Amino acid sequence: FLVHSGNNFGAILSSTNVGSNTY
Amino acid sequence: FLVHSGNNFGAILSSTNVGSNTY
Amino acid sequence: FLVHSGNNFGAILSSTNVGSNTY
Amino acid sequence: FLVHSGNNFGAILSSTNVGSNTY
Amino acid sequence: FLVHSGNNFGAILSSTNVGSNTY
Amino acid sequence: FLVHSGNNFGAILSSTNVGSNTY
Amino acid sequence: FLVHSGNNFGAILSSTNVGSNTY
Amino acid sequence: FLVHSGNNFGAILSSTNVGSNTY
Amino acid sequence: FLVHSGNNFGAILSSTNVGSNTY
Amino acid sequence: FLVHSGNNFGAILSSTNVGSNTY
Amino acid sequence: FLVHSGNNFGAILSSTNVGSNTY
Amino acid sequence: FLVHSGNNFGAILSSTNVGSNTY
Amino acid sequence: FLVHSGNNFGAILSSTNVGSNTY
Amino acid sequence: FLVHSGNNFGAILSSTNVGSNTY
Amino acid sequence: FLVHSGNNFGAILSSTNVGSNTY
Amino acid sequence: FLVHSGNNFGAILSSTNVGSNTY
Amino acid sequence: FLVHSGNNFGAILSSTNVGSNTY
Amino acid sequence: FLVHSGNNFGAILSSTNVGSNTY
Repeated sequence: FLVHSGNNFGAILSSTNVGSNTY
Repeated sequence: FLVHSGNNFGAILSSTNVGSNTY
Repeated sequence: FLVHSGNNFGAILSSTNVGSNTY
Repeated sequence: FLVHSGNNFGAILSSTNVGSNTY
Repeated sequence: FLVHSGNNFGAILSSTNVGSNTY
Repeated sequence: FLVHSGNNFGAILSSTNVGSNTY
Repeated sequence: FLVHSGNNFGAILSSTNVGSNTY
Repeated sequence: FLVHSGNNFGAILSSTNVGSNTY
Repeated sequence: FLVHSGNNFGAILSSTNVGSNTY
Repeated sequence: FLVHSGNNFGAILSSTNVGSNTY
Repeated sequence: FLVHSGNNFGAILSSTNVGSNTY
Repeated sequence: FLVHSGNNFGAILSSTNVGSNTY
Repeated sequence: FLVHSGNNFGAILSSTNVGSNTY
Repeated sequence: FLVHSGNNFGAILSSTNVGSNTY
Repeated sequence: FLVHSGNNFGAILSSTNVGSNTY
Repeated sequence: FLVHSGNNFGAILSSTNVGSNTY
Repeated sequence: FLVHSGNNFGAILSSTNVGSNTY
Repeated sequence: FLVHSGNNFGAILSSTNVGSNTY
């Protein structure tokens, strides 16, 4: 698994998920 | 598992999760 | 498991979790 | 398990958790 | 288990936990 | 278990815990 | 400006205003 | 500016205003 | 500016204003 | 500026204002 | 500036103002 | 500036102002 | 002999065996 | 012989065996 | 012989055996 | 012989055996 | 013979055997 | 013979056997 984020100026986000029964 | 974040100026976040029965 | 965060200027965060029955 | 945080200027945090029955 | 934090200027924190029945 | 903190200038903290029945 | 990201709402009943509102 | 990230609300009943509001 | 990150609210009843509010 | 990070609220009843408020 | 990090509130009833407030 | 870190409040009833307040 | 009379079940999720069983 | 009369169950989650059982 | 009369159960989570059982 | 009459259970979590049991 | 009449249980967590039991 | 009448239990946590038991 990998996530990464280069230089920005403003709002950013990552709600990435995995798995079952998240409900 | 890996996460990482380069230079920024402003709001950023990562709610990445994994696993079951999160409900 | 790994997390890491390079130079920034402002708000950042990581609510990354794993496991079951989080409810 | 590992966590780490390079030079910053401002607010940062990590609420990373693992385990079950967090409720 | 490991945690670590390099030079900063301002607010930082780590509420990382593990274990069950946290309630 | 390990925790550690390099040179800083300002507020930092670690509420890292482990174990059950924390309630 | 606002964000409403990443929510998981497992169950809701008889409720008002559970989401991002402004102005 | 605000964020509403990462919430898990397992159950809610008979409630008002459970999310990000402004101005 | 504010953040509402990482919350887990297991159960809530008959309540007002459980989330990030401003101005 | 404020943060509301990492909370776990297991159960709440008949309550007002359980989250980050400002101005 | 303030932080509201890491709280675990197991149970709450009939209460006011349990979280980070300012100005 | 203030912090509200690491609290565990097992049970609370009929209460006011249990968290970080300022100005 | 048994009876299962008069029930009102407002909401149910992810459940087993909510009704009259025997032998 | 048994009875299961008059119940009102407002909300239920992730549960086993909420009703009249015998032998 | 038993009775299970008149119950009001406002909310229930993650529970076993909340009702009339015998033999 | 037993009775389970008149109960009001406002909220319950993570519990076993909250009702009338016999033999 | 027994009775379980008139109870009001406002909140309960993580509990066993809160009701009328026999033989 | 026994009675369990009139109880008001405002809050209970992590408990065993709070009600009328016999034989």
